[PDB]
Amino acid sequence: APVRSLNCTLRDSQQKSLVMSGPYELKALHLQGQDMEQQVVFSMSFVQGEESNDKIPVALGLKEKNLYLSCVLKDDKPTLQLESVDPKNYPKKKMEKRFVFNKIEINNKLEFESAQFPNWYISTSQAENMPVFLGGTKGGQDITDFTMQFVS
Ligand SMILES: CCOc1cccc(C(=O)Nc2nnn(C)n2)c1
Repeated sequence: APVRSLNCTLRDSQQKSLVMSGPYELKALHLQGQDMEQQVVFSMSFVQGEESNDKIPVALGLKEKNLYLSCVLKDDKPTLQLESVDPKNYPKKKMEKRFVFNKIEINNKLEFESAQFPNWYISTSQAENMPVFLGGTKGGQDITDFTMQFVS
């Protein structure tokens, strides 16, 4: 059948919101009130992959855009990018591995591990207005925990 998708927003555990802030750029900042329309709406697709009760493979597309979060090596490091795709072919159930995150539910928060790069996570910085990135530990000063808000 089709792939199933939900519209949502994400906020880091410090309650920073995610925004598009440059051609292919995702940054995190403290947002409230009028400025909250600026936040990125995701289409979270439930994709093929290894699954358990608390670990669910997803893709993260930007709502009604042919753009996906993806994990690739750049200058020899696992990095997070926004990657364009052929809009005729996406989303699909069998997303390529660079697009797949393991959505992990621990203590009422979510972590998004790269399926391609084990123990690399979607991360934010403590500082305002810095890139969303792929970080190689769910420990330390960088933030790896999120909450999801369901959108109409
Ligand atoms: C040397 C700059 O490298 C880049 C290039 C492009 C964007 C970014 C960024 O700020 N955030 C980002 N990029 N993709 N995702 C997803 N999140 C960083």
